[PDB]
Amino acid sequence: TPQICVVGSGPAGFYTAQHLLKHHSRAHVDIYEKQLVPFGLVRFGVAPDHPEVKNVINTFTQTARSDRCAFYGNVEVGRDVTVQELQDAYHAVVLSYGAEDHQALDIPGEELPGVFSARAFVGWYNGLPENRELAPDLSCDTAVILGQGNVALDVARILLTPPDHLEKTDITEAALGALRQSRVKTVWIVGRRGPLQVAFTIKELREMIQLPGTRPMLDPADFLGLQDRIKEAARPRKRLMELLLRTATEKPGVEEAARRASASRAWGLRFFRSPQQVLPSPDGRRAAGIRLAVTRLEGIGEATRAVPTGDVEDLPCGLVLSSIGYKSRPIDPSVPFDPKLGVVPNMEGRVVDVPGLYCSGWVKRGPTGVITTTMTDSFLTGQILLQDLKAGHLPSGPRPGSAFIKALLDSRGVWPVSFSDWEKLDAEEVSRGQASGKPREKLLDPQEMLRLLGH
Ligand SMILES: Cc1cc2nc3c(=O)[nH]c(=O)nc-3n(C[C@H](O)[C@H](O)[C@H](O)COP(=O)(O)OP(=O)(O)OC[C@H]3O[C@@H](n4cnc5c(N)ncnc54)[C@H](O)[C@@H]3O)c2cc1C
Ligand SMILES: NC(=O)c1ccc[n+]([C@@H]2O[C@H](COP(=O)([O-])OP(=O)(O)OC[C@@H]3O[C@@H](n4cnc5c(N)ncnc54)[C@H](OP(=O)(O)O)[C@@H]3O)[C@@H](O)[C@H]2O)c1
Repeated sequence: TPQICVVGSGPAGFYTAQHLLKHHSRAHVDIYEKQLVPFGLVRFGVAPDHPEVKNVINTFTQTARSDRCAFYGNVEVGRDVTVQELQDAYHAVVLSYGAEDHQALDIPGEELPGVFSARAFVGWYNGLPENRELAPDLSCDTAVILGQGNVALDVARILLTPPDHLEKTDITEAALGALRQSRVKTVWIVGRRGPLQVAFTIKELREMIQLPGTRPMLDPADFLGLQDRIKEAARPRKRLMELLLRTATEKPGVEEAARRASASRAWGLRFFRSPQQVLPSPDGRRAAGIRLAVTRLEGIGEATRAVPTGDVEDLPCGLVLSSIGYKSRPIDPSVPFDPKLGVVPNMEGRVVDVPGLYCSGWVKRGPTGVITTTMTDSFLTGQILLQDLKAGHLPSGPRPGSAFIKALLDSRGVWPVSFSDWEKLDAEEVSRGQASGKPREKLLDPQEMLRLLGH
């Protein structure tokens, strides 16, 4: 009876567990999670208006309800239980704890009220408890987001969508309340490089172009000579560039020009600009603008980089969101860690020089893939682990699993959240959603959550 543990209950932890249980009929898989609830970025990252993307929770739930899987929420690995205790109790341990650290801008003014990471703002509208008191001031009229990836489009979309259109999503009631009073009417999404280097994808870009009540602001000068350079591009990429290109250059028909003219909100893309400093208001109490360094591109293909021209542009705004990526954080002394790439060093999921220790998801490869990318990568880890298990490369004989761990947690005063405990809060969140017309109304206060979890 192989005993395996998974650290982190996001898509990498759950897909790793699903592979292990599907391909080994006897193994037991225990999933540990620091938050009081499961699912990681599917609950706290994916936007409220992309409920379709969160449907993977139904298959994760079937895995967690199975006889050979168990969930242990409210357990911070590296703090409440160490990795070495886990290594001693299980045949294999898989690190799947994501990339919790936002990359900072590292620029002067970053401390002014009105500056936030995009993930923190997302965590605020998606109910991550640690961001419940973010209280972003939306009394300004313009927001600037740095970074042109899908996370940037999500934050811009939420700031500009007519609030009534978010009423039936699972967005927190607190954030929708704040959005109803927001004075933000313009959002600029700024990149250091040019149109060919954008990182967003077509579904999200189209949602922005078609967002009711808004008009797009693209400068045709940023697109001169584009069709020519995209003739040899991959199909999906070329389609994305053609949609941007049309949006920037085609003159709209009569009805669309009228719709654009009556729009009360607008969004735009700015290129060749890198963040130099956040500018304060006269009294220093808040952000009032962003000073950008003009840039030009050098290099070819993926090797292209932005270099400064010496010119600068000041762009007035009251909210600055940095959407420039993430890094994993070290977790425990027994686990090697590369501060440069912000990943646990590994060879196809086997942690360097640590027999029995593996990794999957963002902590294995870096923070760049979508959920499907995380799923197929976790299956790769699951294959190597099971081959190591079948071949007798892991310790032979028993291994206690949770019987050992719980006896340690019992003594330390840590009471883990089981999946059946989570089911109680889930039912409560869903029922509270019935009155208002939402999928659920998330509980945000950890104390109240613990009560509703039966703790
Ligand atoms: C803002 C945002 C929006 C996104 N939107 C989409 C989208 O629309 N579509 C899409 O396909 N992908 C989206 N993604 C990408 C998707 O979120 C990632 O592909 C996926 O969640 C990465 O999975 P993961 O399991 O590695 O990490 P995560 O999902 O982060 O999960 C890691 C888990 O480990 C837990 N953990 C951390 N530390 C510990 C510890 N010490 N002990 C125990 N547990 C711990 C975390 O709490 C968490 O639950 C988005 C990402 C972000 C940031
Ligand atoms: N629907 C979906 O499929 C979906 C939805 C949401 C999120 N996700 C995913 O989740 C992952 C995380 O996304 P993300 O938006 O944070 O990152 P991302 O997709 O990698 O884009 C972030 C970046 O910010 C820029 N950048 C980095 N440092 C900068 C600096 N100091 N100043 C200015 N710009 C800087 C980089 O652009 P440059 O290198 O040219 O400058 C890069 O584009 C992505 O892989 C995203 O696709 C997917």
